[PDB]
Formats: sequence, C-alpha cells, structure tokens
Amino acid sequence: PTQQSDPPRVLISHLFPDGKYPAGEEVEYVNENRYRTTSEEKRYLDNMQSEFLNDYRQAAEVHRQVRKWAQGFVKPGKSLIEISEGIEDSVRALVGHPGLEEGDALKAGMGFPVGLSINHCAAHYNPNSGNKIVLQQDDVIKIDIGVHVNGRIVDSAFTMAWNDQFNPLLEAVRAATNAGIREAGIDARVGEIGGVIQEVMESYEVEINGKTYPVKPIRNLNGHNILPYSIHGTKSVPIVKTHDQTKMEEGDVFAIETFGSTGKGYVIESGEVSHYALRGDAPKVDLRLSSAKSLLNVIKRHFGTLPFCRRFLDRLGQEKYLLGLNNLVSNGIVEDYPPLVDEKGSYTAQFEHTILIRPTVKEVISRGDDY
Ligand SMILES: [Mn+2]
Ligand SMILES: [Mn+2]
Repeated sequence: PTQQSDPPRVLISHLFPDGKYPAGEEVEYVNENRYRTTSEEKRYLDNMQSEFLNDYRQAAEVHRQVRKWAQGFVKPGKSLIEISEGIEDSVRALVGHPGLEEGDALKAGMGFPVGLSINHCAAHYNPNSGNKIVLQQDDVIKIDIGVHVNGRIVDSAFTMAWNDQFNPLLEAVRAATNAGIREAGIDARVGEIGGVIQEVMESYEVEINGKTYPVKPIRNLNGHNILPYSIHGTKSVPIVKTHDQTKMEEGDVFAIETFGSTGKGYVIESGEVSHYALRGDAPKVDLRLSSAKSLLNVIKRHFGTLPFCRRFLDRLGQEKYLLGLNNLVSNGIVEDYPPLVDEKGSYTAQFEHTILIRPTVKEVISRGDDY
C-alpha cells in the first residue's frame, strides 16, 4: 500500500502521516532507577522534550530504512563510491533536504561521512572522488552511517562479510556491543561498562586460514556521548576495563560502539584522508590564503560543526580547496580524521547503536530487526 522504494526515495514523512516516528527499543532502568518508568515527575519531564525525541526518532527511522537497502545491495563487486553515494542520496531523499543550498544540509541529512572501512581498517575510510575500489569476496566491511534531523544525530554501524570464516568475529563484536548497551543506564560508570564489553568480546575466537585468533577489543577506540550538531562530547565509553568513573546521566545521548580485531587490538592513523570537521573551539587565526578563507565560509554555511568529507565539498562545486583545507587543519580550525588501521593482515569488525538516557527509560533508538 505505502512502502519505501529501492533505493529509498519516499519522503519519510509520507510513511508516518501523523508526523510521529517510532520509538526504538525502550528498556527500564534497573534497581534504584527503576522508579523512573512510572514516576509522574520523570514522565512529565520526558514529555517536555517530545520534539527532541521525535526528531531523534525520525533520524533513526531514516537510518534503518537506508541501512536496510544497503544490507540488500552491498555485495562483492560493488564499488565503494556507488555504495557511499547510494547511502547519501537515500538519506537526503528521505529527510527531504538535498543539501545544496546553504543551510539545507544543516536542517537534516548526513550526520557525518559514510564510513566504509575494510579488513584491517576499522574506521574513518570514505572514498574520495575518482576512487575505483570494489568490494571483494573476502572483505569485511564496516558501514558507519550517521543521520541527523535538526542536529539530533543518530550514529549506528554494522559489519558485513561474505566468507563464513569471518562470522565468529562479527558475532563477537555484535555480542559485545549488545552487552555494553545492556549495562548502560543512569549512574552506570563508563569504565565498568568497558570491562563488561571486554569480557564478552574476549570470550570469542575465530579461525582464519588454519590459525585460531582471539578476538581483541580495539583498546584505543571508544564510544562517546553525542551533543547537538556535534558527534563527540566530553564523555567516553571505553571497550576495555578502565578506571574512568564518569557516570551516565539523565539527558545524555551515547554512541555505544565496539570494535574487535584479530590483530593487535590497537589502531594507528594511516591512509588517504577523507573525513574532517570544523572545531567549535577553533582559535583566532590570521588566514592569508584566500582559498582557506573562502573554504572556511563554505564549511560554516553548509556543515557547521557536523563532520564532512571531500566528496561533500566536491558536490558543492569546490575544485581548488585542498591547499586551503590543509591550511585550516594546520591552523587548528578544522580537525582531520585519517583512516584507522590495525596491523596488516588483520580483520576488524564494528557494531554501534545510539542510546538516549531519558528521564524515564533507556531508548536504544537505532535498534532494528537487523541488529
Ligand atoms: Mn559511528
Ligand atoms: Mn560513534
């Protein structure tokens, strides 16, 4: 009767005609916070933020519908460019914002670049223009998609593979992410969550080419809280046990992500850079390159503090910007985020959800029937 298309092009509001988007997985807080579910005070407080919640849920439903398409489309033989462009075009169509006029991408659309990270690369790879890389049968790809509505950013990610030998690695990381999500809640201490994530993940091992490898958490990667128009707040959620005693609090939003690896369990920056973000705390700089000054205005007027990638500049007709972009990075105005890799020959996997720590309940807003 009324369904999404292939690829997704139907405005999400057409599929939810009352303008209300579905809640994600709602979980009661445990023990001394269980009173929150039925507390009239906390229910009224939660209801004050109905528009915030509904925007978050719109972004999460777009995320689900686009990743459903991706899960059916992405296979060996597809190019990274066509996958990324397919995801991006679907997100923008569903939210109704082409993101070409100044300010339009800041209303709704991509929350950050599409991560398409293969094998020993765990994160922060996105093809730049002219990229010709095609997925192979023995690849393990992490697809990290961000959707925002009015600056409410849903960050959720999953891994795909086509050779069954990798399945235990994917299962390990999915299980570890789900254990971290289960531990999350008001007053939970992030370093203790990390220990639970680690215990679950390290209970897995995977045989690759005749040798058995323990699955190791990537110890220098972590989840984080999410702020308006800003993917990273000040709080971290480690994926190993640490003595970070920071607590989750009412009103927080967290990206609970875990990464597992058959290699060292540690990543370094390596490879072509595609991902960038304007720092809200950028210092004052006497910019002399005309092209750094013009590029900064393009960035502020189109992306604000949302992360962007090179192709997001290319599609705005920017052609001579790499000098200026590197200058804004060197001057501390824009941060760069190079691809992150474990050792050559290793395989890494990622699963991630966004959770809302509401006054009443925990909402795993990006949960779907897929993961
Ligand atoms: Mn992510
Ligand atoms: Mn994240």
